[PDB]
Amino acid sequence: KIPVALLTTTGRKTGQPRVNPLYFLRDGGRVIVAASKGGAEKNPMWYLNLKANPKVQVQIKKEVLDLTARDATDEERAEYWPQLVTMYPSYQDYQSWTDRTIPIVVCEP
Ligand SMILES: C[C@H](OP(=O)(O)OC[C@@H](O)[C@@H](O)[C@@H](O)Cn1c2nc(=O)[nH]c(=O)c-2cc2ccc(O)cc21)C(=O)N[C@@H](CCC(=O)N[C@@H](CCC(=O)O)C(=O)O)C(=O)O
Repeated sequence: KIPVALLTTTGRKTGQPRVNPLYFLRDGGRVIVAASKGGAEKNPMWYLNLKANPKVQVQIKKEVLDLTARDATDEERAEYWPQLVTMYPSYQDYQSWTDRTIPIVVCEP
């Protein structure tokens, strides 16, 4: 239905690789994900991990991409958020129900 990307982050405490499935957009070499965690009030751990260890790896089907993750800028959110919402409308609910602003993470070559 919606394909997932596998995001590997380095544990910001343990240093161990952690892998999580996420929905994604691809734009010009970038992989974009949202740290929505089903509308939970706290950011997911993988987001905390990539804040401490920006080098991540993303696997989409066969491709294994070595990327550097960062938060979307305001202008990027305005471009990507509607695309994410179009793809998976629940994102908009999750954003409504959560106090924190749901991070949009841009992973770049
Ligand atoms: C529960 C925790 O996961 P998390 O990193 O908080 O991520 C929560 C969710 O985002 C994650 O489960 C997503 O995969 C859920 N999820 C999506 N989550 C999203 O946020 N966005 C999505 O688009 C998304 C899509 C999706 C599709 C299918 C599916 O099955 C799940 C999907 C986890 O895996 N904990 C591990 C590892 C935790 C970890 O990374 N530890 C760090 C320390 C972290 C710290 O305490 O600071 C370390 O090793 O050093 C553990 O405790 O054993």
